Amino acid sequence: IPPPFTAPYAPDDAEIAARLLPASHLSPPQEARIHRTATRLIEAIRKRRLGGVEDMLREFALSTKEGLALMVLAEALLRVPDARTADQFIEDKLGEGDFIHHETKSTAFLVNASAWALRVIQPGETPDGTIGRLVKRLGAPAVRTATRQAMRLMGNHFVLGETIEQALERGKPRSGQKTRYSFDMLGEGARTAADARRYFDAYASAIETIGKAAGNHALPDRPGISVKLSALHPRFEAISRARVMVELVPQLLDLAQRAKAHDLNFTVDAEEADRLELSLDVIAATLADPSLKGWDGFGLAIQAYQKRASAVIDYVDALARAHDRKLMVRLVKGAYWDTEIKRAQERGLDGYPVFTRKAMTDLNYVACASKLLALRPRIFPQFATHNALTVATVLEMAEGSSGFEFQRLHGMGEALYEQLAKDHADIAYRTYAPVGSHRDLLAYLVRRLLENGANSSFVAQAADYRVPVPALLQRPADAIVRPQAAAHPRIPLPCDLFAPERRNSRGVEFGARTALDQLLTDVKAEIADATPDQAHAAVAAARAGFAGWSRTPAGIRAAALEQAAHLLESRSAHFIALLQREGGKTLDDALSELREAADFCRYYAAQGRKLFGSETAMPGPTGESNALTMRGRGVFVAISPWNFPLAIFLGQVTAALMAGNSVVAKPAEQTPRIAREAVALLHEAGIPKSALYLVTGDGRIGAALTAHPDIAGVVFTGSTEVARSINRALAAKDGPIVPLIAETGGINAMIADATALPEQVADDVVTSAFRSAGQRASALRLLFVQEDVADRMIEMVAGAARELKIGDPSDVATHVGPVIDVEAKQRLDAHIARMKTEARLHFAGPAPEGCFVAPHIFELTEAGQLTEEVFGPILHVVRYRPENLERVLRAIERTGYGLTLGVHSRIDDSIEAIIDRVQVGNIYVNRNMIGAVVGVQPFGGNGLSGTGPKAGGPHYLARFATEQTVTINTAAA
Amino acid sequence: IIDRVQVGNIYVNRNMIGAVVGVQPFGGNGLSGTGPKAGGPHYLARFATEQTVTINTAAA
Ligand SMILES: Cc1cc2c(cc1C)N(C[C@H](O)[C@H](O)[C@H](O)COP(=O)(O)OP(=O)(O)OC[C@H]1O[C@@H](n3cnc4c(N)ncnc43)[C@H](O)[C@@H]1O)c1[nH]c(=O)[nH]c(=O)c1N2
Ligand code: PRO
Ligand code: PRO
Ligand code: PRO
Ligand code: PRO
Ligand code: PRO
Ligand code: PRO
Repeated sequence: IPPPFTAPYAPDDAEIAARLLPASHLSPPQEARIHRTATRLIEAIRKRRLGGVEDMLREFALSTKEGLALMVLAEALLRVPDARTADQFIEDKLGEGDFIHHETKSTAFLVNASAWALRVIQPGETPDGTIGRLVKRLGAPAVRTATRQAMRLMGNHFVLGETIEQALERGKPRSGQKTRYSFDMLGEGARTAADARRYFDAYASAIETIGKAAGNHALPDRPGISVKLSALHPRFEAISRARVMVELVPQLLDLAQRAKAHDLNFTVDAEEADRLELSLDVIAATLADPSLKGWDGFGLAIQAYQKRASAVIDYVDALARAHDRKLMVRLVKGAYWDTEIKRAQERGLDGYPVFTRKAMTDLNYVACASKLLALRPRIFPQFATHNALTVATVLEMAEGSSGFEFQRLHGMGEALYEQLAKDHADIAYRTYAPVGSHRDLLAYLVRRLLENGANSSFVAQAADYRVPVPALLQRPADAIVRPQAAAHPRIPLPCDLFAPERRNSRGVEFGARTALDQLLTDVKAEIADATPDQAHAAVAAARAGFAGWSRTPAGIRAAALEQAAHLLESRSAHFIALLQREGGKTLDDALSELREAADFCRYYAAQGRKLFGSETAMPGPTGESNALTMRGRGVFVAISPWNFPLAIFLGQVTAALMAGNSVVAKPAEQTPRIAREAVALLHEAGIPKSALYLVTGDGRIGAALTAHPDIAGVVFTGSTEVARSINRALAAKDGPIVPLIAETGGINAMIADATALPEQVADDVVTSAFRSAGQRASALRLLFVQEDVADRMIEMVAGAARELKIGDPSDVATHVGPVIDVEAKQRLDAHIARMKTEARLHFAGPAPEGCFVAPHIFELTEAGQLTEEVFGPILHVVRYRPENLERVLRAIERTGYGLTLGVHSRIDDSIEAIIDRVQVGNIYVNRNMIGAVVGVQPFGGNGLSGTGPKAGGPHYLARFATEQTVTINTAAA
Repeated sequence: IIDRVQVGNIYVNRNMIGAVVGVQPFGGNGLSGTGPKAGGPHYLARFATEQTVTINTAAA
């Protein structure tokens, strides 16, 4: 038995290309046969009458969003009982008006079949929505034609139903016949326990349907089924490995046994790169069961676009050797390329787990295919591709043998593989059809549309007559030529995302067991109050250090911040441990705050050089110079919260310091130890002792600091009430009117309409409301959801919220740590008890013994029932009618807050109408509302949410400074 | 003198009056006021509030 798979996550592309490039060399007569095969295949592709997705996209010059909208509308129209009824609709209503209504209803239909029944259309309606913009661009008649073509595609290439039973009934062959295709089951990412059971039953149900229609031939000439591990477990993630191995393995085994009893091909699909190791763990434990001996149909997909692909092949082979099994192994290039790039950047990884040049994937795919062909007969390879060149090359390397197959998706590669079958009679290819229910269509269509709409896609190019046939025949090695060119030149490494402005902080990929274990190990390996006199002395000492710090050159202040960033990341294990023990933060939140703290230092340093590093020359008359500068104001008092006790503490403090002010810093009572370490670190990084003082204690000590007549400003993050009293104590003084910078939370809403993917809304609602136990100023408090999808969305949020593990934040599996202290928990439980008597309850999770509040979900009759920011894991939901979006926006305006706002919608015109109407500081569209990144999402809002300027943005530092104009009459010279 | 004082408008070897818009941004600190300087590049922003719009474009 091989040890648990653990290859390097993102090794260097050049070293890989240095081996693959010389080894790709094929002999001249080999390459000529490849050229001819692929030419004949492409000529058949260009024969041209069954259309495809890519054909529809190209014909009407549709974006992927527009393709999606029409295919969803098409699916809804196909399920209207009377075809003549759908035709009347297409002619008389579609494109005439009600554009957003048609897009909303047809999408709601996928989760709520009763949502749509076929109002009346007034003429002259402004064409908005995805459909309306399509009508303005192409004209209503072309939209009707494109919709009719989408209906043919949806009916011919998908096997769908309102439930899996209906899909399987529709995809059933005539009694006594074998199915002419294998089942690529729709379904991914269970969000709820019921989801995981439902997909399990769909798979078991599908295995019986194809089992009964399987023929009398032996493998490989029998139908197959494809399943996703993420569909079978609601927290399929590396940090939940322990429950995954206990719960998922028996499930996958049960389905594998049912597959074996019909002698089927049973294939585990390959998903995102951070699930690779977990999937192999689950697959290894499942294959190990002796009940699966004597059956040759078990297998998995392997993604060639991963640098680890070749090692996965070795691992799978040693598995088959160790258990004396035969496996069927599918080689694909990979369906998640864009996701892997984005994820690596967001996560600050030291590289990409995938190649970044298409030819490198194509090169690695052929190398992996050659490796798999040599592992026959123990490995039966399945080459799933619609690339005529890839097919031609793989066929040549097999040298005319058997013991393998090609694979395609229904609606793609048909002309390719028919021609291959004509020219080489012994070639087998497996055709999969997508099979599933409407509630799984949207998520699937999104991914399918990305590959078909891609410019680099082979099937898209081989069908565009503008692309000459010889262009599609360039061999991958000839496009790369040299190893140093393996990486794509226009995609920086995550560490270079902000170059040359500044460096980026490093993150950790939790789906790489070596990385997660090293971090867990490092972290495991790791104050009297101030009298009013000592706080008074602190101001006086900061006041005395101001002059020298103010006149220290900006580049030296900036160097100190950059060295502070260096020390934070070098000592990340220490601060993470402090964030877990003192802050109560889970490991993902602690790492993220540590990164944010370093990001604040480097960002304010770079801004600091631009702003205070040199003077701005003003135009003016000759004989006279005019120069504008900015300089420190004096002593800033910085008051910081307990919920970001390191990053907001350091953002506020280093901003004031960078602008040339000395600082007296008063941390939250609950988290002084992290603040002491941070202050000590800034001193060590070069902040003079006289420029920065820490004063710990109560709100009376915070009041004494902000009431002190010698301070030049206050930077404060906390509650509205305390900011007002600070503001009043400042206004009460007879001295100068000094700046107050305040961020004071929000009652943050999210608006989700029926065009949004309900499983993405659910993910983002669960994250935004319950991550960090809701102890974030940015957290989602109030979800507005359109009534046609409200039931499904609320139930999915509740089921997902139920799978959150609440407990000790040091345990790797914890999703929800404790709230900060007993007093906070008491405030939250009081609001929970009040909401139970006042509003509908949807979920009240079980809290472990101790200082914990569990996720809660309440539904309100009106938004007005929620009158306070409640700083915990407590979501409130209002369902609304689409014609009442104005009442939603008025409710959001009525709270007086304006920090974050989430918008989930496919419809650009709706998104824009919301953005135009609200004043909220941070609007997040089709993603969660939390974790603003320094210099990426400048963070902060208005109204009762605070004053600005936004932290982590280009207007922040100036507010800590005052301007100076120097005008010199130079005429004497 | 310039290094020592915090005064908003320093006029060297000329009179101290008649600031020109966009040439001598006018305004100071302490009991002379809050800023930002009138007729300079930091004035208009203070009358405004910032907005960040973050769109997950990956669906496209
Ligand atoms: C029967 C069957 C079953 C499956 C799959 C396909 C089929 C036919 N796939 C999908 C597969 O991985 C792939 O996305 C499509 O088949 C298209 O790839 P081709 O070889 O057809 O075409 P094509 O040759 O046009 O290749 C496209 C691929 O190149 C890669 N690519 C594009 N740009 C790149 C760049 N700049 N740098 C590096 N690489 C780049 C991407 O992987 C992209 O998908 C899959 N996928 C998966 O991840 N898990 C799975 O289990 C399956 N299962
Ligand atoms: O996609 C993932 O890996 C995690 C698992 C549950 C939610 N997101
Ligand atoms: O905004 C804050 O940081 C505190 C925490 C609970 C209430 N206000
Ligand atoms: O964006 C977030 O979630 C936190 C809250 C204050 C700023 N950063
Ligand atoms: O406090 C402010 O807003 C001014 C504007 C420019 C410099 N500081
Ligand atoms: O510069 C001056 O003389 C006047 C005083 C206020 C602004 N303009
Ligand atoms: O009051 C201020 O200074 C903020 C900063 C940019 C817009 N207004």
